[PDB]
Amino acid sequence: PFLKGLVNHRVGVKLKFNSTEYRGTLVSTDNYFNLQLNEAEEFVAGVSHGTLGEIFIRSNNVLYIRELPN
Amino acid sequence: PFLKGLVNHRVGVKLKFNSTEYRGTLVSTDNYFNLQLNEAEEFVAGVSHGTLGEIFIRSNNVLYIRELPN
Amino acid sequence: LKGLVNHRVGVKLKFNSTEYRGTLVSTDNYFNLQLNEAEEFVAGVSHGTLGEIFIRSNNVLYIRELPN
Amino acid sequence: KPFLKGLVNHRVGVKLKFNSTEYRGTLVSTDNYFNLQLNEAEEFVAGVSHGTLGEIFIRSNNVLYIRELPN
Amino acid sequence: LKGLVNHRVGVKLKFNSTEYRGTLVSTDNYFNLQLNEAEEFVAGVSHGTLGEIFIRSNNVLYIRELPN
Amino acid sequence: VNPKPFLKGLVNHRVGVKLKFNSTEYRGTLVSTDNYFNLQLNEAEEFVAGVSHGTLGEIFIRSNNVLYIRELPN
Amino acid sequence: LKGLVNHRVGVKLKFNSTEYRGTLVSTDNYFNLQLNEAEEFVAGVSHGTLGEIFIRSNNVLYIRELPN
Repeated sequence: PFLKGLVNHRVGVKLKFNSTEYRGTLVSTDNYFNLQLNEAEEFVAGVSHGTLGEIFIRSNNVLYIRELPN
Repeated sequence: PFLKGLVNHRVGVKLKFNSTEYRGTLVSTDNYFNLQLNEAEEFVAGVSHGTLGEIFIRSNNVLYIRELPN
Repeated sequence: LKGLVNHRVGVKLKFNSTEYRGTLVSTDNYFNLQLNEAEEFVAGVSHGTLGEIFIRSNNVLYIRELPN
Repeated sequence: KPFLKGLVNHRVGVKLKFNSTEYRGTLVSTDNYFNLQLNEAEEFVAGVSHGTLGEIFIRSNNVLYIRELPN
Repeated sequence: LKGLVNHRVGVKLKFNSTEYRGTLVSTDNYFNLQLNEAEEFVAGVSHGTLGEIFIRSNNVLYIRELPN
Repeated sequence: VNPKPFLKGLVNHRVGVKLKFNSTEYRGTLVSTDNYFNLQLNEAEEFVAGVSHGTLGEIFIRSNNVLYIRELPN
Repeated sequence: LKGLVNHRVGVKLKFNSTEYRGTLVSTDNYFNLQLNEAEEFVAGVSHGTLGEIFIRSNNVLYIRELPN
């Protein structure tokens, strides 16, 4: 259970392009890396550009995912 | 599935190359992320650029999908 | 997607404000599609009539139903 | 199950994503993959002939679309 | 590849001379890997420490083992 | 019993493998292949603008980068 | 591809005109390869020695055996 380990945890989704990162609670996923983020907050350069709701992010745009410091 | 949850909801599909977002009622979908929108309205930088009928969007172009709130 | 066959549609190419309009003869899950009486549209101006075309998904952004 | 099959032995135009290049020829064979064989191939750039290539085998990816060339 | 599990490796992305270093926790044929105590390196300068990161193959150029 | 190599005929023939980017062509003998368009070229000569840029031995090419393959001469 | 295992090969990337030279330890049917004693060559010049590297298929242009 590689990716499932992060469910119900607060993570940072970083994209390949720009320095953009979505931070939120990782609702659901799938091997495909397609993921579901709740209470997602958009971060640019480490600055908040708002809160998006529940977003479904597609794998292809993802560089990597991290667990947000408790 | 993953996106079956949003069916019949008003959602925003955000593309990966421009500040464009298509808004509408997600009629149907599939794992491949390929979605059909109803009452689609194109949004550029947050500005309506008019209305397309029923559109079918190809996953590949999709950055993420959120649920529209009002 | 089959809900549009023999309907007048527009196939929007991702890369440049180019959209092919015609009737959607046939398709398949793959988003590869066959268009009839294709008309290529640049920034919404016609650039002539292509015959029947068989287009490749990958180049497609979206497909919409052309009116009335 | 074959897709385009209906153009085999037809005079068609294979247009590429980048460069207004068009490879015109007859189609030997094609498979669901859109990878296709072309006979008596003539490269076209902007509507101009830039020569003739033998028989070519094209890779789907670089293909925007295919059309039937007017009899 | 599983030869590197519990190994200090370095992940080099395709774009931009950015390498992620840390211990290779787990992986799979898909090249999608987990990295523990990752440290972002840019042009071979530490840009910080990411906690545990899960990387997507497609961004990866190559992986190497960090020297003893 | 259902699928086979659609490029079978060119094996051991003098071909030209053209890439998507540049105007680089790799000419050689088509050693082997596979539906995947992944091919083994023997006596591979790098061509740029129809100009030789030396010779590469046996090369193993990847389909992705390949625009099209053609048959070189009699 | 297996015909190169334990051979000295040079791997060519699509983007920089820079090649990875080394012993081809392993490879699977995905074009991903493990290279031992990798040396990185830029426009024909050596820019250093990487240890063991596992290279991802997508980045590769082509593979050749070496006149050593």
